[PDB]
Amino acid sequence: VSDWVPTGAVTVRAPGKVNLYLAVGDLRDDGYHELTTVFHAVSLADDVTVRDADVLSIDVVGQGEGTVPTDERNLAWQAAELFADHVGRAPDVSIFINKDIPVAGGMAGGSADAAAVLVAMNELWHAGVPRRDLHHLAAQLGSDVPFALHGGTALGTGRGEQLATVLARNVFHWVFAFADGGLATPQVFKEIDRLRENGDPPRLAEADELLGALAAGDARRLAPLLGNELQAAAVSLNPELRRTLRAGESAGALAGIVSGSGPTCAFLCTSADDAVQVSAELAGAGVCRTVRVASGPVHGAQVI
Ligand SMILES: Nc1ncnc2c1ncn2[C@@H]1O[C@H](COP(=O)(O)OP(=O)(O)OP(=O)(O)O)[C@@H](O)[C@H]1O
Ligand SMILES: Nc1ccn([C@@H]2O[C@H](COP(=O)(O)O)[C@@H](O)[C@H]2O)c(=O)n1
Ligand SMILES: [Cl-]
Repeated sequence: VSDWVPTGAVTVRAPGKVNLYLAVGDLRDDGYHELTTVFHAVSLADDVTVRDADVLSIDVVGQGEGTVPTDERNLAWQAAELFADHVGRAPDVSIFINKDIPVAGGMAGGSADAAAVLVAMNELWHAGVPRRDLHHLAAQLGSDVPFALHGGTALGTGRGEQLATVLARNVFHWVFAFADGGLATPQVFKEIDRLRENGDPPRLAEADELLGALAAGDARRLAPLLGNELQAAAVSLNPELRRTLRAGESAGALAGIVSGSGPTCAFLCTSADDAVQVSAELAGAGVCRTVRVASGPVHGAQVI
């Protein structure tokens, strides 16, 4: 009820994600890695207000306010052009991004932004583009965009774009530790390739047991099953992340893991109150930039 919702605008919330499970396979023909991941959408979201305008524009507040490009480099720019081309219209809209999702943090914030734009423009124009086509467009924009449309909890395969919804039969309570800087996703995938050239480090087991924990609604069962094969790459590049993980664990978290390609650390807690406690101890531990509490699963990109 603090969202920017001027008359004639359409405002869409799209959530950040954490990978509860991320197995990384072979580098494909197309230059991407085959993935098996369980995506999970959390209450740390971006809020995107789109309006008809005389030209395409982007403005950003919140996370990355100084920082995030507002020209063609922005994934929301690309999304606006793509959606407009799909519907046979010029991308004549102003896009305002109120960001809580960290920049370059492994929570797919730009992908949330791009997904929101698709949904917002469809509604703003009453363009009638069905969910399956919005999904195809999202897939063109990037691997994490379709999940940002989809929300909830989901098994991503292929590059991450092919989604099968899974049951997460509870509210799960999270603490996120935002890092001092960011990591470039391509560098983290390159780094896992490099770590596998050097040795044969351990791979995750099948997702079966983790999926069963999720379907049971059981955070304590789930915690030790969480895992992310990019975590070794992210900690290779940012060694300090081990201190962050150790601190959140020692603060009371059931489990900590790097989210995605990092450097955000995610901490699964047993209750809301437990996360209150863990987040406080962690902010005073001197190990990360800033801390958040969040819950999941939440809905995918949705008109507010
Ligand atoms: N709307 C946006 N929000 C944040 N970063 C953006 C956006 N558009 C383009 N970027 C650029 O993309 C990179 C960061 O993207 P993002 O913040 O989505 O990383 P991420 O959240 O780690 O992505 P993923 O976890 O899906 O790989 C930076 O190079 C940044 O300049
Ligand atoms: N499945 C995936 C997803 C992303 N990536 C790496 O991350 C980069 C960004 O991918 P997206 O644009 O799909 O987010 C790719 O160019 C690639 O280097 C990958 O190598 N395998
Ligand atoms: Cl979908």
